Amino acid sequence: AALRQPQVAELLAEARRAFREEFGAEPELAVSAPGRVNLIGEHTDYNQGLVLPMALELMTVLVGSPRKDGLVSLLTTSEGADEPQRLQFPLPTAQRSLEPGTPRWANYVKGVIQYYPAAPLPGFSAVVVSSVPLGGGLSSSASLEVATYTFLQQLCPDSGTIAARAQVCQQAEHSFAGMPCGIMDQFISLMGQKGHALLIDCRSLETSLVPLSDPKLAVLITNSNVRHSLASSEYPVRRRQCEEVARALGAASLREVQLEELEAARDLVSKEGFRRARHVVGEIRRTAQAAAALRRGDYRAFGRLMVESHRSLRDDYEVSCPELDQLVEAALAVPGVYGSRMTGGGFGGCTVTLLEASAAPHAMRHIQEHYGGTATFYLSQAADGAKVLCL
Amino acid sequence: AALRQPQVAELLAEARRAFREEFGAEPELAVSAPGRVNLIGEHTDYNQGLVLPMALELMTVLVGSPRKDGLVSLLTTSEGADEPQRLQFPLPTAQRSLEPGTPRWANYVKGVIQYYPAAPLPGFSAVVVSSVPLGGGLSSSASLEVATYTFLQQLCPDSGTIAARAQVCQQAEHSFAGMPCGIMDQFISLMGQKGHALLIDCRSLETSLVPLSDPKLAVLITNSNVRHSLASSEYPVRRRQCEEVARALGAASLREVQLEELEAARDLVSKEGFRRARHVVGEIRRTAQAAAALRRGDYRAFGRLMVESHRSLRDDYEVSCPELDQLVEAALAVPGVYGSRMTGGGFGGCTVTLLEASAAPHAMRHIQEHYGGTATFYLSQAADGAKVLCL
Ligand SMILES: O=C1CCCC2=C1[C@H](c1[nH]ncc1Cl)N=C(Nc1nc3ccccc3o1)N2
Ligand SMILES: O=C1CCCC2=C1[C@H](c1[nH]ncc1Cl)N=C(Nc1nc3ccccc3o1)N2
Ligand SMILES: OC[C@H]1O[C@H](O)[C@H](O)[C@@H](O)[C@H]1O
Ligand SMILES: OC[C@H]1O[C@H](O)[C@H](O)[C@@H](O)[C@H]1O
Ligand code: NA
Ligand code: NA
Repeated sequence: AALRQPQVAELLAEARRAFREEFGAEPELAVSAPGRVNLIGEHTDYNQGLVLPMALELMTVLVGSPRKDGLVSLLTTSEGADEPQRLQFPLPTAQRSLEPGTPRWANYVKGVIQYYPAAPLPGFSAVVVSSVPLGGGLSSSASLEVATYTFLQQLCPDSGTIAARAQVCQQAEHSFAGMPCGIMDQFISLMGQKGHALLIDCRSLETSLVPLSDPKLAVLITNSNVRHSLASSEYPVRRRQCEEVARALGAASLREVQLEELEAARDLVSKEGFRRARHVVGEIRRTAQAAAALRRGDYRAFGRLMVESHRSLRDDYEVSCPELDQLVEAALAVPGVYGSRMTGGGFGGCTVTLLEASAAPHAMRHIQEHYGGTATFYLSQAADGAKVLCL
Repeated sequence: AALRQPQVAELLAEARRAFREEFGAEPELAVSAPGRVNLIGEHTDYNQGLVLPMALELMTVLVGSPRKDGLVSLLTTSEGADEPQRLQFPLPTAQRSLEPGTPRWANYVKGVIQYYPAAPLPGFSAVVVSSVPLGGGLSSSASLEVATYTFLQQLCPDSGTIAARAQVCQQAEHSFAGMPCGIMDQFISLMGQKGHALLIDCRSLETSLVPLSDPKLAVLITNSNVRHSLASSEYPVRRRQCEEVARALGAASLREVQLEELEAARDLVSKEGFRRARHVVGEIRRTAQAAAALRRGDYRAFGRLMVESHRSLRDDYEVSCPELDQLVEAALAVPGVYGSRMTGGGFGGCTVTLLEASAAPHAMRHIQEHYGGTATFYLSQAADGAKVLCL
């Protein structure tokens, strides 16, 4: 049995109740921003690569009102979130910028306020609710950053592009959460359309909408319900390793390298740098091919490319873990499954599986029964991006 | 020189004021939908071809409220909307549907009601305001259709994708305006983003958002302020010729016919038929080449393709007119202009001109001086598509 995904009207109702209770009046404003699953194109976004994510119906909802006093007052019901559930801080000023602190969850909101490009931004009271499982690799943090950005636009309209908004949320993640992410998770939370995955070119920031609206195809998300500590620590190590191979080959990024130059340059780089760069160069090519394949309705070829994405992440990039590998092999053993692999950063989180709609009940019975741990499952249709909810 | 383009805040305040006066109270709901200019890819959309439009900062805004009485009550403030500018009608039933009638402007709204796919749709009171010049060839009608659709979604949510919404609006234009249009104008009004052109594959309905992020480059729109009576009568005639020469070549559409194949099948079709298909088949190739030139940043190559497109429309497709031709030749004579061409259906309306921002003032003086009639100008940037506006 797959996990009932609370609809937007439900998260919003919980967010109003906690707000009405907390601040003594109805919130004036509200927004939603989703999480995301990457179908293929892992560890390519900070390498100016290609990724193929879709937005989920798992989302973050902000409700709030402007204040007159220049303070920010937050409450989150998110029961994963670190204590306290409440936090207040002053707006940043010419005299004093905000700094990351405790609790961790509020760093995502502080960062987006700090880099919000439009002025004058008023103080606000807000409640944050989320159905995105925290640390589960479905971009909880990007959903919060983008929900915050969308809210701030209701207080104080911005004048730039949708990429610029993604880059603000990215800057918040870099400076306030110490996590040097690529643009994928912010971009998909912002640009997602119902019935479509997004081919994102992280060099040009061109995006292509790729239909998934075929009723006999299902995308299954399996949460391992594990997050090894490597998760936080090893991400910035892989990024600097890639940047060092590009610099050693005289390339602005690995986007500009192909496997043949890399083969030929292999004595300019560590054995390990070589293997990371070979994952990225291949995964860029796989994502381009997967996108054409999906557009063609060729799921088996999409499925092959997903499994080769997994192997490359497990062996060359080394960002899988026993739990993800076990979930992937288990899913591949099931008839009707085109392919399976880890999605997001790795070291835990979720696999994504493409399978026959009709094969999905058997798939969950098998994977759960064939998992050492306790899996969770989401049956996911491609959702819209961030939007305003008119209260 | 350039006509001022009201911002959404100012259109809302005008619409609220008209709504308060007309219906006795503040409206509850608001939406906006933009007009468009086609950069290249003219008369290809109904040939399952490629188009490269951008949304404009010219837009239509509906404000309104649900009713209990199953009546629709409309008022428009739009400059040359035909009389009456206010009317009331009951919602359609399965028993009886709406029909196109007087006035012409309300036909766009009636059509979208009739074909709106979700139920139950309540009655409503709405005011319609627009900065898109009625019949100026910037898709005033698509902006009204998409604004109406977006407004009905606030009364009664739909559950299809964005593409289906464009098709409902297309069907309203076919049945209620008698205009057998392609998908371009509805698609761009829905899916436009600030700082992006939209590459639409009208065969697959795949779309790519292509960034316009060179502030040295500008797009000048020149309204001829002329509409010949050919524009009504002659559009369905060109569409019919395209269909005949496709059947006559045993192809599903002219999208399936390569230029070199067409050029060697001169004897299968009428000389006229042949010239129509040569425009269409060539324009599909020019559109792909123009996208690649945008992505490369080659605005000189983009400009030359714009001029080939104009010549093709003028001589092969015969949908230009003396005023458009004078305005194009006038623009190309100005230093800093990469290219110029008629945009939209033809037989009047606007040219689009790609130029150095710094040259726009000289262009507007040279073009007006060298134009037999009275030119209007817009310097529009790529705008956002259809939105909800929270009152
Ligand atoms: O500490 C880390 C490192 C890994 C990434 C990470 C956090 C962290 C977190 N995980 N569990 C408890 C907490 Cl606090 N918050 C989020 N996302 C997050 N999305 C949220 C949405 C609403 C409210 C709180 C949220 O936190 N994401
Ligand atoms: O009669 C034709 C044939 C060509 C297409 C065409 C019309 C026609 C129109 N042109 N001039 C006066 C009027 Cl009434 N209305 C619109 N668009 C239109 N967009 C509108 C937006 C808001 C209000 C009225 C509108 O009408 N478009
Ligand atoms: O593809 C791996 C993925 O990992 C994390 O989720 C980052 O937030 C993204 O930017 C991306 O790098
Ligand atoms: O490209 C010419 C253009 O003409 C009209 O404006 C139609 O609305 C569009 O569908 C398209 O066919
Ligand atoms: Na188990
Ligand atoms: Na003149």
